[PDB]
Amino acid sequence: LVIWINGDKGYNGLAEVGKKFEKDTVTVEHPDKLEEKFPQVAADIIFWAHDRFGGYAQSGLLAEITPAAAFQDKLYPFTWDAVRYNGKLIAYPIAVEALSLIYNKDLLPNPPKTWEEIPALDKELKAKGKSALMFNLQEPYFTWPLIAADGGYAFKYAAGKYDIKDVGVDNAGAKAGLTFLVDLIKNKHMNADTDYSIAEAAFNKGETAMTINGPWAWSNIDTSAVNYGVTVLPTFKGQPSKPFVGVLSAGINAASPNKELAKEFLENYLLTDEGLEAVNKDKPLGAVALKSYEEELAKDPRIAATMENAQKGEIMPNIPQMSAFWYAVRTAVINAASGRQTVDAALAAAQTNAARAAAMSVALASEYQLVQNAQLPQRWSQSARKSLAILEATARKEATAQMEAAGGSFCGQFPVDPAFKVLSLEYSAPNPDIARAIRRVDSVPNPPLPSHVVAIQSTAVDADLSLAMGVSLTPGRHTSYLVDARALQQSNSAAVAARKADGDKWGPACDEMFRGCRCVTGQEVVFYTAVKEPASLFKPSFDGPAFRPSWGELSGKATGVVACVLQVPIGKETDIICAEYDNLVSKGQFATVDRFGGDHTVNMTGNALIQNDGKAISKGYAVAHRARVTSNVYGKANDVSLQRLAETVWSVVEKRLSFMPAYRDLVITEQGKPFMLGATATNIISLTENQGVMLHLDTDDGVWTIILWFHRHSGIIAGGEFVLPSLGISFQPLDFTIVVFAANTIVHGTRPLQTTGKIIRWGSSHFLRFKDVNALAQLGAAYGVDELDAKQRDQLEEVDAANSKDGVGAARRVASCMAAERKAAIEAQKAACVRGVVMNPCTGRMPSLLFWQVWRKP
DNA sequence: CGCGCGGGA
DNA sequence: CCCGCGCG
Ligand SMILES: O=C1O[C@H]([C@@H](O)CO)C(O)=C1O
Ligand SMILES: [Fe+2]
Repeated sequence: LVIWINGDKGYNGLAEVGKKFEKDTVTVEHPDKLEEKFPQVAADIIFWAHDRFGGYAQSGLLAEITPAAAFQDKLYPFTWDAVRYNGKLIAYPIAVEALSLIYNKDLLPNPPKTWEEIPALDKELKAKGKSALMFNLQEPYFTWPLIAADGGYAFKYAAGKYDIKDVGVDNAGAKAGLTFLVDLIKNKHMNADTDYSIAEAAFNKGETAMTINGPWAWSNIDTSAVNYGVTVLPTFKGQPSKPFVGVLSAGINAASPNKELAKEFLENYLLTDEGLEAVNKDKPLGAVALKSYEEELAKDPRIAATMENAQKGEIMPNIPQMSAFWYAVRTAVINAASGRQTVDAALAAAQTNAARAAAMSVALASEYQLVQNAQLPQRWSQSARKSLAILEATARKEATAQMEAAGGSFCGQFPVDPAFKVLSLEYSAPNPDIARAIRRVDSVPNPPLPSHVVAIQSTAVDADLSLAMGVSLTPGRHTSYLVDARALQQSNSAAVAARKADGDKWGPACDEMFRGCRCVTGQEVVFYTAVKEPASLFKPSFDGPAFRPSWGELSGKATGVVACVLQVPIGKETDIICAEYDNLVSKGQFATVDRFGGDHTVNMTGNALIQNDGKAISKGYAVAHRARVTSNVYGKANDVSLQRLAETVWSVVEKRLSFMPAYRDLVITEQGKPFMLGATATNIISLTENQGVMLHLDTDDGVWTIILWFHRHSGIIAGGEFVLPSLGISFQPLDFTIVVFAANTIVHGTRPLQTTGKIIRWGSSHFLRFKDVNALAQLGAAYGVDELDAKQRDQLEEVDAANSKDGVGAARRVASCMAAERKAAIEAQKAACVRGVVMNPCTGRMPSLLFWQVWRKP
């Protein structure tokens, strides 16, 4: 029973209830952004507003609650309606919150019962130098109660489901309400500038007679000198104003052992007057869903008003398409306050757009399911498998005779012997080409493979997986592995634990996992994970088409490619890649940053969009933007350089991994292609110089990431191993080692290194950072793709002029103003569902893996 | 090159 | 708050 709750609630009082529970037969925590973390991380009770829980129910991450009908009598009926998705109770209600009318008793002993009285009161109070009303007009959450009083709704509700095609923005009731709000602004009774902080400051300072706020504000008003009351929201045209109602709710996740135990704790250890009172003592709960305790609290007039307005209002829809509703209505109110549209114009356009975006979002969810379940172009067959197995077994004989003749196995000039683990190694730089791995210096006996990872012995199995997964490693000279998926997830967590435990660095616990990693230096390998058919981390569709594997242990499982290590023979391609890194470094095109605190120093290039730079309106880091304008030879030179670097590396990988192009084609949108680096799935490229990196999962990158290494100057490197602790392996990069791995789902790092001589190990990742490609596809939509270079040229000149006239603080004013315009442009395209990549709508990230292949052997 | 300013949130 | 940016 580990219960999550938001940090700003009463956790210590809940801990009291849980102590009183643990006795008769637990740990409450406050993780940052719980509402984003819980959606990704479920694969435990959770305390959060019901509106997210509807999305968790479409996501199946919440246990159906089965409360007794006598228990359901203990709480209010509308609270249970807030937690029932598709006719199934998704959680237990706790608290009820909604906006109320807050008023200063010394200016206003009798607050107005109707909105229509307010204009008359403002006249009088303006004569005294004060005002009738000040509330946040910037967010529709606050303005909607007035708008919807006379009719008008978000999405129509019937049969326990919201019709996303039936929006109520344009209804006559909504038109009258928005009209009354704008009339108040025109007569200077309110000013369309008024935000949360302004209105809060003006009320708590006695400068206005009323504001509109929820219970969170009560705590702040209590510190002021204001004698205030809290009452029902004014009626509009004799109608109750309808504030949205949020029910703080406790839910149980479908990935939980303790389900009937947790159900017992919630029913008769917290949802009691004793338990809710202990929490209310810690932090104020507001109104309560339990009828017994709500009658106690409502003795407080402020609490009675909160439940009053909550019952007079509408329960906030728990569907994700409410985001569309919110963006369209936010724009309608803003425009109709600033006279940028008529009330009737702004509500008509918001009705249209909100319904449009709700439609596209449901369409996008179904398109995403096809992405996740997509299959590689079928090249597997039993005949193909057999003929490929003959070719592989033959290449194994050819490779064995080549090893007898040469006296050992070799990667470039480096002696490969998997009996030894290479702890330090020497590189020679005989000439101006890349430094070459020549000698193993320090070693230990090579630790065995961990029990969850198996080397595939059969050439037939090697062929099965090669054809079905789109992997063709160097024939006769590779090792394929199979990793159980449950144990892979266990070990990923064990590795993150060790890193945390060490102080977010390489320390003893990370070193302990490393000591049991097996060396695959010099080797070319692929690790396939296998998912047993349920009868969590990864999401294979077991309804997909099934192949008959030759090995029975695959039957009833799905396979996917989590990691592959390549050894690139030095030649034309390594010359091209290394030359581009040298060109970009020499030309000052890398943006030096610190990563993971001060874990390491990385250099970045590629098609970033650093929104933090306000003048940034085109692809590239800020040096790139400048180079296109200031060059006196060719403005696109660095872009040609970046495209060739990404395409040469991509091509090298593609030859061995035929699924990579398939993945690129599957996840990059038409709108995203111009902002990828050439015809690859790479938009950002890193570069490290002799850096270790701590063990981590990359969360906001693509499905598969590429890392490559190369060397300059002679010397000796100790440490610097690349480690994949959940696959139970590590390796020293040699002449030109590349790893392609699923970084969303595979913990990885790089041990610290110590060097002798001038030797430099250059590490570089080629990855897909989806935020930059999405924002750039959005900028392209709003302004035109080919117009961004011209806009970026104008913004650089405008800022440089400002600096050279009025000082740097003028220049900063200009940059911040450009950021707001860029931001608004992006937000509009974002609201129209413009994306550069396809993303999981549930997780807000790219899928965990792709191209799952189901195997069955009847 | 250390450090303030800065954006999205 | 983080695989930026530009100023002293
Ligand atoms: O461990 C790592 O090494 C590379 C680094 O050399 C380039 O950034 C990187 O991406 C890490 O995840
Ligand atoms: Fe990484």
